[PDB]
Amino acid sequence: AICSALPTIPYHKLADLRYLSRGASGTVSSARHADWRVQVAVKHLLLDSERKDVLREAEILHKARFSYILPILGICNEPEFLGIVTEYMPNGSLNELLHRKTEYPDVAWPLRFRILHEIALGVNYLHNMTPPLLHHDLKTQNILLDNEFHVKIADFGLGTIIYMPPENYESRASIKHDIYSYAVITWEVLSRKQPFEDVTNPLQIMYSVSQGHRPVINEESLPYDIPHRARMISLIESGWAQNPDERPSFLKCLIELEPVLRTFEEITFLEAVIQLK
Amino acid sequence: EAICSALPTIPYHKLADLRYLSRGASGTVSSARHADWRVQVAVKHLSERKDVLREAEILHKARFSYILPILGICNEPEFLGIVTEYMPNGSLNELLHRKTEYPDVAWPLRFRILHEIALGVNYLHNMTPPLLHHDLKTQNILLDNEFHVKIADFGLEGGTIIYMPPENYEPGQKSRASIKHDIYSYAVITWEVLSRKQPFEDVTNPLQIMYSVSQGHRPVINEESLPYDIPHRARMISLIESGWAQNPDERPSFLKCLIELEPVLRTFEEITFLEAVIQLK
Ligand SMILES: CC(C)(C)S(=O)(=O)c1ccc2nccc(Nc3[nH]nc4ccc(F)cc34)c2c1
Ligand SMILES: CC(C)(C)S(=O)(=O)c1ccc2nccc(Nc3[nH]nc4ccc(F)cc34)c2c1
Repeated sequence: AICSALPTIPYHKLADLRYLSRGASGTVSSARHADWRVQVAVKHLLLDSERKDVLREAEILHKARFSYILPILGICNEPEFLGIVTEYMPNGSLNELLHRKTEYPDVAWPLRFRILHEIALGVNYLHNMTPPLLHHDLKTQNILLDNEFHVKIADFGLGTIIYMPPENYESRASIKHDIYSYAVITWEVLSRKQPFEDVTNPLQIMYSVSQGHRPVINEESLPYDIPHRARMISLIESGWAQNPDERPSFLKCLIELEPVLRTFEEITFLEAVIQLK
Repeated sequence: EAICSALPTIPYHKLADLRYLSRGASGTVSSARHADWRVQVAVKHLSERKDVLREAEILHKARFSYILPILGICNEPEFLGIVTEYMPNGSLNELLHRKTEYPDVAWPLRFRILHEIALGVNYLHNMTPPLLHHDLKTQNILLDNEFHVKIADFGLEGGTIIYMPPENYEPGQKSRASIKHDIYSYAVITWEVLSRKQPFEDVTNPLQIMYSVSQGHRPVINEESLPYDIPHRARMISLIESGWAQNPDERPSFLKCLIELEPVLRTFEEITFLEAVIQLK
């Protein structure tokens, strides 16, 4: 019986508003809060219904507060400006980390596994809310990284189709969507390759997928020296199975990952991160 | 007008591996793991019922980057308790005073910690209505996996007196509403952080301390406790001295302290923070 209101932030309290990116849900800018003295992120798109969406997103971030979910700091709601304010993630997205190879030549295994564990922890948290909250748009672009490269998931429960399960083409009630996305992401994290790299059309991907084809698993995509290779391959293969019923819950997924994570000393995570600086 | 988040209720039986950590004024604290969420957690437990409920409500309302995150509440016939994220690195107190376990504590880490305590307390003060700590000490500044600060036990056997401003020695409606209590505590903490020494180490009589403190005395700001090599020494000593001023109206706000601290922090390269943590492992 304990409630908490989301702070309202006066637009005039946000200084140095610089453009970061624009996307389907709005434009994201970095700023600083004049009173709290911290860097923040601001998201802004006004139609009669376009308002109910921004407010629903903010309500979602506020209810889904957890260690691996992007923390919301407050709603900026005035007659002039309408925006969401959250912590600022200084390390970008998992997509950048995996694919900017000149900037990041080495991403050590312990850090890759910690990221995979945290993405699962975050999604598992969502699924355990009452009522259950489904992500449905999980991708490397919205898995964000904080100052120590810990995961904060964003843009859930509200572009690219490589993370979308086949049954989702021709559904909104499916609890086996997220795990599908997760299998692809896992493949992507362990290989640092773009899923279906030889495809010149999104439709060609969607076609292959509907026919049961998946990102390639072989020695070139996943070298034999990858720690716990066999176990990860099983997890990936069951996660993206054509038949949703054969896909594991996140509970099962976490239970499989726990013994893998225990094999890594806490200092190896710190060393992996400092290597990136 | 506003959007509302309900604090989750956590069944006690959902907590596995419950182990004892410590017994504090407000209750027993234990570590555990949540069976469904698969994360480690801390659990605080003991009609002295609406006291637990109030602490929970406060933690829930004061959610912020430098405040201990609450995950849910345990409210059952048998058991009452609060559940929060587990802090793997203890308290600031153990960091400063366990010199064997922690031979070095690099300046950049010390300054980030000071900067974070300030951001935390400042945030409380800026809520509406302003929320005041009044028992800020090194024992309840908690440290996360990468030594970032999370402040606990605000707005709520007796403890230490060294962080208490003289005027509060005999409490009333005047001092319980004082918006200059926390800054005094912060000043002492700032001194304790920069020196790794117990304030009033010489005096081993807590009551004697209270007299000395009432007379104007503060911890020893000499060369012996605060070496000349301390980064931005002059600027820090100035911050401390004005923070623990015998007169409440001569004490600065936290927003004021932050604005001075900002330039100091910018002088340390990011890499040094990570280097400080690896050295502590
Ligand atoms: C993604 C990128 C790395 C290309 S970015 O440079 O655009 C970037 C960087 C840093 C961020 N830090 C925090 C939050 C970001 N975005 C958001 N996703 N969902 C949001 C909902 C509300 C909100 F206020 C911000 C939201 C960030 C975006
Ligand atoms: C202090 C120590 C380092 C000697 S400890 O070993 O007791 C310790 C270790 C780790 C912790 N992690 C988190 C929170 C702790 N304590 C708490 N303060 N306020 C709380 C309110 C609710 C709650 F659930 C826990 C709370 C911790 C305490």
